[PDB]
Amino acid sequence: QISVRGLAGVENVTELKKNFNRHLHFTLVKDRNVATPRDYYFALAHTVRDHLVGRWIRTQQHYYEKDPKRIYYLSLEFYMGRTLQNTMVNLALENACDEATYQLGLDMEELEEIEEDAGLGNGGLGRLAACFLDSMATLGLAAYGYGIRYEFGIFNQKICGGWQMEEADDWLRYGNPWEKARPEFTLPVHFYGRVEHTSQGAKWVDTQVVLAMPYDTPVPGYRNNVVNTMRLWSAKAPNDNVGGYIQAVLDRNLAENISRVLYPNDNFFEGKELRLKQEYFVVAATLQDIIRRFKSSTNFDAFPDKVAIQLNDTHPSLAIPELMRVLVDLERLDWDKAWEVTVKTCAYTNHTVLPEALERWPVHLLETLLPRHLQIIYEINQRFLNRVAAAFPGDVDRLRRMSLVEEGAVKRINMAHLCIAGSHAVNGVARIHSEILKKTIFKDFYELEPHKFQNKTNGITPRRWLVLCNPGLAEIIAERIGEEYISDLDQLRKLLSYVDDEAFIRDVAKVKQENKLKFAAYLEREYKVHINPNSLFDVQVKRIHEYKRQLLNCLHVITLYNRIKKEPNKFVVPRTVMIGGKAAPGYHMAKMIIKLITAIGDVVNHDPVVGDRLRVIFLENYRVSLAEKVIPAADLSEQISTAGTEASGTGNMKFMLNGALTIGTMDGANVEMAEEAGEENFFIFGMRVEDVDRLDQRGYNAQEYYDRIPELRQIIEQLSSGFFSPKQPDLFKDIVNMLMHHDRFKVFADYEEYVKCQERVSALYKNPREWTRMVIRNIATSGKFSSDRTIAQYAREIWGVEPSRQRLPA
Amino acid sequence: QISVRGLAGVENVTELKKNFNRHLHFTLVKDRNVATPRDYYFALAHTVRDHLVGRWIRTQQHYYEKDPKRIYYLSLEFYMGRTLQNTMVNLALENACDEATYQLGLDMEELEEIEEDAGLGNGGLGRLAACFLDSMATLGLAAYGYGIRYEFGIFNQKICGGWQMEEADDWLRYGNPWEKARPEFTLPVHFYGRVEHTSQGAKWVDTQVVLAMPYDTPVPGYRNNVVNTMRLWSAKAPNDNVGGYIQAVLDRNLAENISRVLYPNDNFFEGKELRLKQEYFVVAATLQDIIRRFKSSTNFDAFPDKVAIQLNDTHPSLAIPELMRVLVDLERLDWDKAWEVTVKTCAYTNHTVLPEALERWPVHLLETLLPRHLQIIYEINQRFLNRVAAAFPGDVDRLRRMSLVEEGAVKRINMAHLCIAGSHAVNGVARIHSEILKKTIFKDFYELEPHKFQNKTNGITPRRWLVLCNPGLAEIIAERIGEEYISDLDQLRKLLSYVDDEAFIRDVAKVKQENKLKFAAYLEREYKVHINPNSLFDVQVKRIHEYKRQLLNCLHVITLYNRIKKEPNKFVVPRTVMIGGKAAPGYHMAKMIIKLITAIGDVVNHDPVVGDRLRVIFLENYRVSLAEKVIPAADLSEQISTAGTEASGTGNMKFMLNGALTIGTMDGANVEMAEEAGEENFFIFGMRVEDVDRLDQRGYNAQEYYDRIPELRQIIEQLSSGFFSPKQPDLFKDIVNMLMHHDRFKVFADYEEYVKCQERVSALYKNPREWTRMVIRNIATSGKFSSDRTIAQYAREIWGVEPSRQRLPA
Ligand SMILES: O=C(NC(=O)c1ccc(C(F)(F)F)cc1)N[C@@H]1O[C@H](CO)[C@@H](O)[C@H](O)[C@H]1O
Ligand SMILES: O=C(NC(=O)c1ccc(C(F)(F)F)cc1)N[C@@H]1O[C@H](CO)[C@@H](O)[C@H](O)[C@H]1O
Ligand SMILES: *Cc1c(COP(=O)(O)O)cnc(C)c1O
Ligand SMILES: *Cc1c(COP(=O)(O)O)cnc(C)c1O
Repeated sequence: QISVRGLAGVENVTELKKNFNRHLHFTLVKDRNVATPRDYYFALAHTVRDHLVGRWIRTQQHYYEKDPKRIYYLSLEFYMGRTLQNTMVNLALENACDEATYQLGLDMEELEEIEEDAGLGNGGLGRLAACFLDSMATLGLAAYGYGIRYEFGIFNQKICGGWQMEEADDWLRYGNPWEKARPEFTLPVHFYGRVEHTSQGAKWVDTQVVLAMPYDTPVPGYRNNVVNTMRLWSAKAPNDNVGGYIQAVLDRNLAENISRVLYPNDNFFEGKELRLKQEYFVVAATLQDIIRRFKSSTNFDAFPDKVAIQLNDTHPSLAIPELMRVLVDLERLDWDKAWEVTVKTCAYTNHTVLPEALERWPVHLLETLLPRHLQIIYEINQRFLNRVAAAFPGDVDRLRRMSLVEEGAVKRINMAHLCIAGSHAVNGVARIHSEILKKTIFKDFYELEPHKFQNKTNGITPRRWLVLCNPGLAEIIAERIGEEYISDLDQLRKLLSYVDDEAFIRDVAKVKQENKLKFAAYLEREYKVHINPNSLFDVQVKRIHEYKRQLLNCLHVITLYNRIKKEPNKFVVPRTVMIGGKAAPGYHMAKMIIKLITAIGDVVNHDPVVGDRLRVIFLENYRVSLAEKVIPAADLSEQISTAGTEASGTGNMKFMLNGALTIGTMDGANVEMAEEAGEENFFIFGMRVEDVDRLDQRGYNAQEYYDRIPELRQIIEQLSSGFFSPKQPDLFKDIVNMLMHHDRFKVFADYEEYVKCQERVSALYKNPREWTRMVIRNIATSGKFSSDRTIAQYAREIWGVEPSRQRLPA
Repeated sequence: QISVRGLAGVENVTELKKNFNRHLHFTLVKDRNVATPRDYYFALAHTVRDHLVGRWIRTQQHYYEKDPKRIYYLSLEFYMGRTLQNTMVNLALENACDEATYQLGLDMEELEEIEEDAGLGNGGLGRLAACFLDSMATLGLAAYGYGIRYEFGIFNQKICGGWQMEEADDWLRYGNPWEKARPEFTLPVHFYGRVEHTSQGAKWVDTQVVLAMPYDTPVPGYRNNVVNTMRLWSAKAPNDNVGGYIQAVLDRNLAENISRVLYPNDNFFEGKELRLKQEYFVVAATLQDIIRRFKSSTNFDAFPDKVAIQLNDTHPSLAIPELMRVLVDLERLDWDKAWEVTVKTCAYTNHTVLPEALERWPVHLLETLLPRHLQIIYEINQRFLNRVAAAFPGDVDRLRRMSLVEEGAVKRINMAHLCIAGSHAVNGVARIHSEILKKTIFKDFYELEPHKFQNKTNGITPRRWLVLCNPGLAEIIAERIGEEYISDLDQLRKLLSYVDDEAFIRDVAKVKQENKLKFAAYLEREYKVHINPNSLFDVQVKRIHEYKRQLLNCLHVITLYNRIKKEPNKFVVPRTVMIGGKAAPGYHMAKMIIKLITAIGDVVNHDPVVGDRLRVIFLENYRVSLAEKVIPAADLSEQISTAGTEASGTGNMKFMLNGALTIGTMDGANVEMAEEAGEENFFIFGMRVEDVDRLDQRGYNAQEYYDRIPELRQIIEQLSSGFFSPKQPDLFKDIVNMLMHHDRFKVFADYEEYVKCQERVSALYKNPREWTRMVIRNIATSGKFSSDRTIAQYAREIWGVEPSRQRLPA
């Protein structure tokens, strides 16, 4: 049908059909008479998987022969989504599979909807790991993703009576055709025990053993025949009265609970023992793999020349003392040499400045679980503080501020301080964020070691986030400038010479309309909700947090409703306001915000005077596969976090690539997005970082805003009095109290400018031609935000390896 | 190489090799450079599995079209062993696969040793189910085996310091290529709750739900293109604060524990709740399948014409009140009609008369777990006792004896009484056993309903237990009489005309020698123990129980040793005494017996005066795959249970088919074996059932035997004084105490006749030609003990269906 989806050659189509029928028969053990759509999905999945295998085997044998420097990306989260379409796109098989399935009387799009998301992440940090894997394979790097194979990923979100309900994400129920179990490569991981000192040094003894069993998933590069590996570890118990015998077998569950479930708290660090076991589990098994592969190339001097370890946040920070443990205790290297190797091997990426989200492990947990690692950490700390003392003599408060050990009621280890000390590079994820790190929370460390601190602005993969989810747009771009932009997104700048092209303007607006019609039909078929496709699609999708200010969006929505009720016969630009995202199970305020959104919808969606001029919809179960649908349909992207709080954002970049305009604060990557497109082509409002700081010095008083803004007062009175909850009048008292007395994120302070800026958005939407010309200006300058650019920067500036677009032989 | 293993045609060999290489590449994702023997096993397994699929699909569609009466064999145990060689044998593929693997430079026998046993049973009852599945497929019956997919089967037995140690049988670790998960056919099972009475009848409400997920395994008939199904259920939890959320996900283990592990107690019934859940779980899911399949053929009058349910012991006895529950509560049939259907549908097989092994469930367990089923049982009991009262008016003690409810400290339900009441047929498993049922424990029931009581003498499959494990013997038989005996074992009688054939005599003895050499080499390679292959192989293999009298064997062994020590320079027939078997984890006395056997070995095997004239070996980890090795190597089969205690035995039949002579009591199937071969061709000794009864009336006094038999006194003194345990002199005090004061099985009473009979064995072994002629007389008359005969009897006399040797098209 469309050119970017590849060739549908006579021979390839014939061969795909027969392999499909073979898998249906031999693999699934079904006949065409009883086969269901799920059976057909699996036969297709297995057929496509076959095409990966040859390339997967030859890629890995190529690395064994050439022995390049290996990149190990360690993360507790890989938010992968679906694999089938991504694999087809990267193998240039999409049109051929489309034709093959059509000739067998099937709709491939229907089959695609059957695949479960691999929801092994919470949000931006987890999705970043996934985009990074895609770009690393596309750039020909010898890269491995290492993590945990959770049996249960992020919970499925149901909305009952306006409230979030959580249910288990049993994503492995029907099996995973993409993974290959490697039980032969199982490795032991040690817990608890005690430290024994001998003539020869320290020994970690009397431990409990848990086995780590690897599962390998292929990661295909974009049309370069490169297939890398994501290796995820699964926890297994070792094999060593009737009631007693039975109970001993049932108690094996205790060991295997390690890999059972992803922790869904992305707002607040919790010092839970099971989470600590998960973190050590991934780290210990991974490092054994790394060392084995290194030894099969004695001389650890060359270790940093052959190995790079990237820590995705502090979650795998135990890699630092674990590498020291192995090098000192097992390989018998002297402390100083082991330390030199460790520092040159590891690099650390920070994703937030919010103190409640930073890992600080109680010393007593580490003492019990990992007694040797605690000894190593104390020793790291002493040697590090000796360096600080020598550089800043007499500065006693610097010593207590920079310590890896935090004093107080409970002693804690600061994992961020450990990461900076043990890494040769530390990066933030957007320019403004990396600057904030140097000026505020890591200032002392930057003064000691300025060379360590870098920026690496985040990116997204244009394969999943354009070609896959928005083929219509990918195709009209390809018509003008060809197909090379898919792996070189900077080429999109060539679209600027089409900003006054009447044909192109019409086509861009046509693609958006088609996307909006398709998504409008999705909402009716799967959720039974009616929307006007001619309205402006106003979309905020992301995890529910106070800092992301879904509440500010809520206040605007209520303002629009109140204005309509006041002047019903006045014209307003029609809007569909869509808000979606999951709240962490323990986050009471985030759960209240979801209830508020649905409550507003209940009032607004059923007011006859409003009509089809305003609709408020909460998008249920937001996840990667839902993002692929809603983002191409969006007109307006809401990126409205308090300045200084969102490290980067990546959702912002997805919307920019797909033809939405952005309303946002000067926060995270928004700053660089506005810089690339031009401030005149963005809807920027609100306090800058400097304004927030000024307000903090003075003291933020929300009452001031309530007193001086009549429209804001009305909303607060409506919330308090029970306008949005007639049967439970005080339902939203917690929200009002927080806004009025304890708002860390200054919602009221940005309200006026936000509302005014929203009026400017509506004004431009009234002029379709100029809206679309601004859109073209955005798409055309979104090239910087490809993860290929991001990964090339990591490779050159951190890992010390050169990227390559050279094809491997088929 | 040999004819019974099929053709190795040019085209078939070529096709097997390429499919092997395809699976290695696409299925296992390996290259020839890193592949291990395990990889090669899996590629072969997958290649052979492909040949089953077409036949499996066409067999099951054939049943849907023709709609024959369906046989459902319900068992908590299926002791399957290995599947690869069995499948090759039944598909006539063994020589072709042998050639194909040889040409790829591999040894197929080495690959076969890699497969794990499916050890989903304890012993004879579990192995009977497996043999039965094989015969049902071979006889073309529309049969289904239904059970539980245990994650952990019977424990692996290790011997440490002479003591049994148990370790988890993690048989699924590397995956099971034979099974196909059917997550789409998952069914709900209900537990706990309460009973509500409505105008419309009873309702079972407020239940906890556990999901039953089926796994299907193919069961191929012998060269008839029939492939039946064994369906095993796996337990799954349904999908519906951070600490709380995490804990709720981890608590899913509670539901899934149902299918975690096989209960290894085969000696003593234990009323454990988890075992009860297992029993209901298999029954409830199976009956839903049965009914669905029946409805997809409204009129339950025809139910017994289309369905037979066979209960393997009382373990699935809950099928009776569950069928009533469904028919009365859900389908709204009147009680009397539902009862008529149930009785005509179900049949019950008993496997023991020992009262401690009979299931008697505490009423309070059933009340909590299955409140509706208890109501139904009480109602069954009342109506049944009304019938007894009418038939035997005024006989009040008969009423209390026949009741399904047993009175006492704790009220219990007698599951055997439930089974007899709700079944149209009840059978024992050997003629003497079925007679004992009618005369003793079920006498009252036989007086009420004589027509219900039958015999069905057990059998073994000649495929696994001759062709597979003893190809050498199968081939020399085939040379004389052809290949038809494999599915018509009665044809072995034709071998009687070769009893004076000098060529045949030499060949039979040659096959045995080769088997003994092969097994002697197995013991050195895998266990590092030295044996003389010229010695008489004296073998007792079976689960360790007091009734099976491994202790009597022990007393003989010690007698031989003492006699040698007394007259060292006298000639004795050299013997290797092999004893093997697992003890139930809580069975202290059985564990002591294992320790005794190893302790005797420690003394006997290291006595210089003994030399190679006597060796005592405990065979570790006895299981189906070990039976396939040791049985073909045996000269003497020990079947020495106290008369009236072993219901049938099946190991006895395996030894007879494979060229061992039998020393045994007139117990179980031994009686019929002796009848078939002629008593002159068996070594029969000891008390008959009548003699045991006489002794019980008088009172068994072990001291009498101790006083009057000097050789027995010496052994008891040796045991007591610490001859076999110098560092722990009183180690065996429990054994001595039991033998002297509390021996239920009268070990001393059979000692003299046993020892004398053993001398007669040794005398005949001195004459190789006459030994072999007696062996030929045994093999030639073992035809009755084929499970094809057994299953044809069930089919004709219980299930009401005709067997068929007609081939299905390929
Ligand atoms: O997603 C994020 N964190 C988590 O999910 C998370 C997980 C665990 C915790 C814990 F420690 F357990 F409490 C805290 C936060 N972070 C996001 O990373 C993105 C990629 O750089 C970036 O664009 C976003 O600005 C950033 O907020
Ligand atoms: O193997 C047997 N039982 C068990 O394994 C068993 C299982 C559970 C229990 C329980 F209830 F849990 F305690 C008791 C016994 N039985 C055997 O069946 C054979 C086949 O008919 C027969 O040849 C043997 O004579 C017979 O002993
Ligand atoms: C991109 C993405 C995110 C991250 O969005 P932000 O707006 O940067 O928080 C979270 N969840 C999913 C499913 C995503 O695709
Ligand atoms: C045949 C068999 C049994 C049954 O043997 P009996 O002597 O009848 O108790 C037990 N275990 C295995 C592995 C068998 O093959």
